[PDB]
Amino acid sequence: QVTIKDIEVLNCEYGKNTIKFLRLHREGKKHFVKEVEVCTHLRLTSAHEYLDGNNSFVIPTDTIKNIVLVLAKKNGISSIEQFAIDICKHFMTTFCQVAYVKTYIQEVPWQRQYQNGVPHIHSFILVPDGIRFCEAEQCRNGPLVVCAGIKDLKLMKTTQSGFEGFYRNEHTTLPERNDRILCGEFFCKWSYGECRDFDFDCIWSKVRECILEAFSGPPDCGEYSPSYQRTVNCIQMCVLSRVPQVQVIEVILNNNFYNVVDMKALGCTNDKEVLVPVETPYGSCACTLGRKKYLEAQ
Amino acid sequence: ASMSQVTIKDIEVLNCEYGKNTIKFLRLHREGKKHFVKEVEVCTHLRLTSAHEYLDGNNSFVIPTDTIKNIVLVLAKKNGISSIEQFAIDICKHFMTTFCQVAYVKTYIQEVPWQRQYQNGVPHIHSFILVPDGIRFCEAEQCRNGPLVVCAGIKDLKLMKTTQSGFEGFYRNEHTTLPERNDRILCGEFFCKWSYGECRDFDFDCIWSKVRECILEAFSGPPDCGEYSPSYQRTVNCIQMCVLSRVPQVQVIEVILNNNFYNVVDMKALGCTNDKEVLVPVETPYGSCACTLGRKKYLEAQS
Amino acid sequence: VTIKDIEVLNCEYGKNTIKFLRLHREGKKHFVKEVEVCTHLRLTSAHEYLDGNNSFVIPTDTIKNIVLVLAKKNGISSIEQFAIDICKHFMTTFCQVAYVKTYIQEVPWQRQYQNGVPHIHSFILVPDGIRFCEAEQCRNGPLVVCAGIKDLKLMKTTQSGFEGFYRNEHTTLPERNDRILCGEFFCKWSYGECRDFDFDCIWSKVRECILEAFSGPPDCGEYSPSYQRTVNCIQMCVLSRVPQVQVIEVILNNNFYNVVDMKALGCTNDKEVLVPVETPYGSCACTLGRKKYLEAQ
Amino acid sequence: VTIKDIEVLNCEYGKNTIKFLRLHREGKKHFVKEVEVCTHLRLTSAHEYLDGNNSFVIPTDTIKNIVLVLAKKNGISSIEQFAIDICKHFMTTFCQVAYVKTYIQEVPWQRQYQNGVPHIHSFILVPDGIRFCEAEQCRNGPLVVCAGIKDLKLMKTTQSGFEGFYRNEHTTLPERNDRILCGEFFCKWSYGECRDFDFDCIWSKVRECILEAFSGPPDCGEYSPSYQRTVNCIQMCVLSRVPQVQVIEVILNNNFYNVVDMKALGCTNDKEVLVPVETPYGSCACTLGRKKYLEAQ
Ligand SMILES: O=c1[nH]c(=O)c2nn[nH]c2[nH]1
Ligand SMILES: O=c1[nH]c(=O)c2nn[nH]c2[nH]1
Ligand SMILES: O=c1[nH]c(=O)c2nn[nH]c2[nH]1
Ligand SMILES: O=c1[nH]c(=O)c2nn[nH]c2[nH]1
Ligand SMILES: [Cl-]
Ligand SMILES: [Cl-]
Ligand SMILES: [Cl-]
Ligand SMILES: [Cl-]
Ligand SMILES: [Cl-]
Ligand SMILES: [Cl-]
Ligand SMILES: [Cl-]
Ligand SMILES: [Cl-]
Ligand SMILES: [Cl-]
Ligand SMILES: [Cl-]
Repeated sequence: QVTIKDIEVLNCEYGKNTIKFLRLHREGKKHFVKEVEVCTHLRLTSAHEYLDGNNSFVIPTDTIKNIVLVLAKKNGISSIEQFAIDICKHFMTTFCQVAYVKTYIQEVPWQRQYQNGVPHIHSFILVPDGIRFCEAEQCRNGPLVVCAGIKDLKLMKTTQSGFEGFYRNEHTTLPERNDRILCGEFFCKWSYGECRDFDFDCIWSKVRECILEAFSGPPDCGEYSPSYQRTVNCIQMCVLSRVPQVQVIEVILNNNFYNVVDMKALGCTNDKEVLVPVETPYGSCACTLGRKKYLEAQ
Repeated sequence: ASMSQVTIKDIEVLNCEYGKNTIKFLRLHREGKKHFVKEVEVCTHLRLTSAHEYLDGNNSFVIPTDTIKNIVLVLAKKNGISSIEQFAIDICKHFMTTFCQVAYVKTYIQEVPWQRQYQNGVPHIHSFILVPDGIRFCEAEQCRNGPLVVCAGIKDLKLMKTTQSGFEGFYRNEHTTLPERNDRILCGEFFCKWSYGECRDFDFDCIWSKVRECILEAFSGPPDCGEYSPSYQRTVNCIQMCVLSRVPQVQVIEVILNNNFYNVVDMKALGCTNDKEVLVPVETPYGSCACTLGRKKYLEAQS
Repeated sequence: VTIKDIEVLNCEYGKNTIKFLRLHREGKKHFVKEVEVCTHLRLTSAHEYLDGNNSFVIPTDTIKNIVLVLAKKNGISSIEQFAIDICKHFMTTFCQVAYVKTYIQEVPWQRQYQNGVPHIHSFILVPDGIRFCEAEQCRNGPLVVCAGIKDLKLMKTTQSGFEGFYRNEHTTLPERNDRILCGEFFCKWSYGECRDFDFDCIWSKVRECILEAFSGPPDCGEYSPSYQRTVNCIQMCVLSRVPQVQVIEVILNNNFYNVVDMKALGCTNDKEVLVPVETPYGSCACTLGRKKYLEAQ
Repeated sequence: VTIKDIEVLNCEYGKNTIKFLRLHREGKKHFVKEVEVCTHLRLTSAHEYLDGNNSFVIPTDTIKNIVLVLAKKNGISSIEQFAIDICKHFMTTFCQVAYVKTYIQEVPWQRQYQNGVPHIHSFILVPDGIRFCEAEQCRNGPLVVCAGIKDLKLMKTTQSGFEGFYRNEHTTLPERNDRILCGEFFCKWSYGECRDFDFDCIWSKVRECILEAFSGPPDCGEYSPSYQRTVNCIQMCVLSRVPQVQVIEVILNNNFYNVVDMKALGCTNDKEVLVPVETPYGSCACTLGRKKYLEAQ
C-alpha cells in the first residue's frame, strides 16, 4: 500500500535546454559576435508540482529562457563564464524557492574572416577546433563555483607513443608496442572554485595551450607516451603547474587505434604506410586531479 | 604558486577510470530450425587499486581494454545471454574474482531492438526487423567487498498525448509571458532507470516488461477517457508512483522527461482559422524535468 | 567573365524540414498525422541570380505558409494526396514555376493500446521503417507520384550465402553458403499518373511484399545467393502482387556479421558470437520498370 | 510477372566509407592524409540480380582491398589523383565494369603549431569545410574529375537584405535591407578532362574565391540583395579567377537569425540578441558552365 509516507524524494531538477542565440555588438562599422548555447537547471525548496499537482512555486522553463535572453541583451557577454555567473546570481538573488542553480554554456566557434592579412569588419567562418564551454553552479548559502572546459578536441600524433609492460592473462592477445598512432578525442573540465581575480578568456587560452603542448611535446622531437593514461597525467600536471587558478582538472581521453593493415595476402608490404582507424569498440580513460591545499581547505 | 611545478605530493587523485566502450555483438542460439538472437552494445569500466599508469608511467597492473573486449565476447559464448542483467552480473563477477587489481567494475548493456517477423500470425524461424519503441538497458556495478547493484531502464522512449494536459497556477514575475493552458499536446522523450539493489528473486525480462507497461499506462491514463496532467512534473510523479505501487522489486526509480511544445500556428494573416488543427513542434530550446524516488525502508537500510 | 560566357545549367530553391502535426477529432477519439515536408521550385527565369532582381521569386517563407494552409484546409488523408495538392497549388497559382517537387515523410506515431483497447489520444514513436512519398511535375507534364519506405532494417540469421564470384589477385573473400543477411533498405516505387486506388492500402501491401520476399516462408525461409538476388526477389514480388507499381528502386546497405575467431582465447565459436562491421559497408541498388509503362513513353 | 515483362533501368553496387590514413615520413617530419572513400561500379550485365549468377561480381571486399593497395603503392599526392588512379585501375583491370565512380573526402587534420613552429608529427582536427573530389568514367567515355568543399558555414552580420520579391495572399515576409546572412555551402566544380595543374593549389584558389565573394572587401563588405545573388557572386568570382573550372554548382542552406521581440519583457532589442531558426530552412542551388566547354560537346 505505497503512499508519499513510504517514499523519499532523493532529487528533483528541471530547466531549459539548448537556448541558442547570438549577441551582436557594433563599434561603428566593426561587428563582434558571441553565439552561445545555454542550459539552465533549478532545484526548488519544495516538490508540490510533483507530489500534489500544485505549480504555485514553479518558475516556467519559458521564464528561464526569457531571463537568459534579457540578461544577454542588458549585460552583453564579455565571457561565457561571466554570463553563467550572472544567470546563477539572478536566480539566487531573485527566487527564494530556488535551492540550487546550474548554468552550462558552450560557444559556437565563429572566427572573423581575413582577406590578405586584413580582418573583415562583419564576416565570420565556423572553425570547430574544440568546443569552449563553462559551467557555474550554486547551492543556496553555498559558494558560486565556476568550471571551464574544452570538449570534442581531437588530437593525433603519428609516433612517440607505445603501450608495453601491461598485465597479461589467458584472455590477453594485445602485443607490446613502442610505436603506434596516438589519436584521442578529449573532454577537459577544470574548476576555478570561487576565484575570479583574472581574465576568463586569457586563462581559458592558457589552459588550451597547456593541453596541446603536453599532448604533443616539443615540435622538433616530441615526447614518448607509454600509455593513454600517462598522456592524460602529463596534460593535467602541465595545466596544474602553469595555471594556479585551476584547483581541480578532469580529463577524458577516448582513443582510436589505427591498425597497420596486414597486406601480405594482397602481395604487398605495409611498413606503417596505410593505417585503418577502429572507431568502435574504443578505449577510454578518465582522471580527476585536485590540489591537496584546495580540498583540505573545505 | 610558490612552486615552479606541482608534484605527486601536492595533488590528490579524486577519480581514475578506464574501459572499453561500444562492444557490439550478436549472440545466436538455435533450437533446431528456430533461431533466437540477442544483439547488444556493452561498455565495461574498471577502477584499479593504484594509479601508477597515470602517476609513474608504469603499466604493470593495467588490464588492456582489448582484454576487457575479449572477456565480454568469451563470456557471451560460454554463458549465453538469458537476460542483459544476468550478463552484466556475470561480467562484473568475472572481473572481481579474476583480477585482484580491480577495485571497482561497472557494466552498461543496451539491446538492439530486433523483433521476430510474423506472416499471417506465424512467427518466422530466422527473420527479424529492427523496431525501436524504446531502448532497453541495464547497469551492474560493484566495489570490491561491496554489494553487486543492478539497475534496468528504458531510454529514447517518445510518448505523446494530444489532450488531457495543461500547465496553470505557476509562479508569475516580470519575465513570465507563458499563458495558462488547460489543453496542450504533452510530448515527452523519457529516460527511466530503476534499481533492484541486490535483489534477484525474479525473472529480469518479465519485471522489465511490467515496468514498461506501468510507464505507458501512467503516461496515457485509461484508454476510454485518459487522465488530466497538470504539469510535466506531475506526469513524471504518476509514472514513478505507478511503478512503485505495482512492482515491489523496484527500490529506486529515476525518470527524466524532455518535452517538445506543439504550438497552434497563428494563421489569421493567411486568411484562415486554426482551431488546434495544425501544430508545429519546438525541438529547441526544450524543457526537462527529472525526479528520483526511493523507498524509505531501502534507503534507511544502508548505513 | 560575363553573363555572355556562362550558361545557367540548373537553378532550384525551396523550403526544407517543414514539420507540423495535423490533428483530427471524432468526438473523444483523436487522429494524428505528423509530417516533415520539403518543397522545391525551379522558376522560368534566373533574374534573382543573374541581375539581383527578386520580382518573380516566391519567398521560401511563402512556400512554408502554403504547405501549412493546405494542411489546415484540405486535411491529410494520405501524404501522397497532400504532396499532389501542394504540387497542383504551385502549378495552377504561379506561371513563373517551371517545376515543383514535394518530398514528405511521416513521423511514425502509433496509437497506444492497453489490454487490446486502443487509446483515444495517446501515441508512441515506433520507427520500423519511415514512410515517405515524392510528387514532382514539370510545367504541363505529368504529375508523378512515388511512395517509399526507408531506414527499414531487416536481418535473417541463415539461408544466405555469396559464392561463385569473380576472383583476382586482390580477392581474399572466402566463399560462404551460411552467413547473417542484415540489410538497411531504401525502397521507392512510382505509380506514375495512376490514382485509381487507396494510397495507404497499397503502401501497406508493398511493405508486406518487401518483408515476405526478404524472409521467404516462415517455416523454412528461402536461400539468398547474394544481396543483389535478394533485391531482385523483393522487386519481382512487389511487381507480381501490386499492379499499380510501374517502377521500383531498391537500395540494400548491408552489414557483415563476422564469427569472432576465439582460438587464441582457448575456445570454439560455432556461429554463436558475431560482431557486426558497420564501416566500411557494401551497397547494391537496382531500378526495375514494366516494359509496358516505359514503352508507353 | 517474369524477366520478359521487366527492364533493368539501373544496377549499381560498391563499397562505402573506406576509412584509412596514409602516413609519409621525411626523416623526423611526418605527413598524414586521412580519407573516406566510396567506390561504385555498374557491370555490363545483371546476372547476379536476374539469375543468381555471381560469375562477374567483384566482391565489395575486393574494392576495399584495391583502394588500400593503391594508397600503399602510389601514395596520395592529392585526393583527385587518387580518385583518378582508382577509376583507371577498375577500367583497365575489369572488362565487366561499364562505369566506375570514386568519391573521396579528407579528414581535416591540421599540423599543430607552437608559436609559429610546425610540429614534426602532431595534428589537430579542424573542420572549417570538408574537402572532397569525385572521379567517374563510362567505358570508352572521358574520365571526369570534380573537386569541392562542403559543410562550409559562413556568416556576415550585415550587408544583406531581401526586397522586391513576388507578393500574393500567402506572403507575410516583410521587406528587409538589414539581416544576418548565414549559409552552409556545398560547392562542387568540374575540371572536365583537363589535368595540366596542381590540384591542391587550384582547390585553395577556389576556396579563397568563395570566402572573398561571400564577404566582399574587409573595410566595407558588399550588399547582397538575396541568397541567390550571393551564390551567383561566388560562382562568377570562381569562373573569373580560375580558368581550370569549367562548371560550378553551389548550394546555400540558410539559417534566418530573428531579432527577438522583447517588448513583453520590458526591453528594447536593437539587433542585439538574435535567435537562429534551424528548421524549417531555405536552400538555393545553381549550376553555371562556360559556353565554350558545353558547346565543345
Ligand atoms: O595506452 C593504452 N592504455 C590502455 O589501457 C590500453 N588498452 N589497450 N591498449 C591500451 N593502450
Ligand atoms: O508542465 C510544465 N512544466 C514546466 O516546468 C513548464 N515550463 N514551461 N512550461 C511548462 N510546463
Ligand atoms: O552478396 C554479396 N554481394 C556482393 O556484392 C558482395 N561483396 N562482398 N560480399 C558480398 N556479398
Ligand atoms: O534571399 C532570400 N531568398 C529567398 O528565396 C527567400 N525566401 N525567403 N527569404 C528569402 N531570402
Ligand atoms: Cl578567413
Ligand atoms: Cl601500431
Ligand atoms: Cl598546489
Ligand atoms: Cl513483421
Ligand atoms: Cl502501446
Ligand atoms: Cl545456422
Ligand atoms: Cl559467416
Ligand atoms: Cl508487366
Ligand atoms: Cl595548434
Ligand atoms: Cl532582420
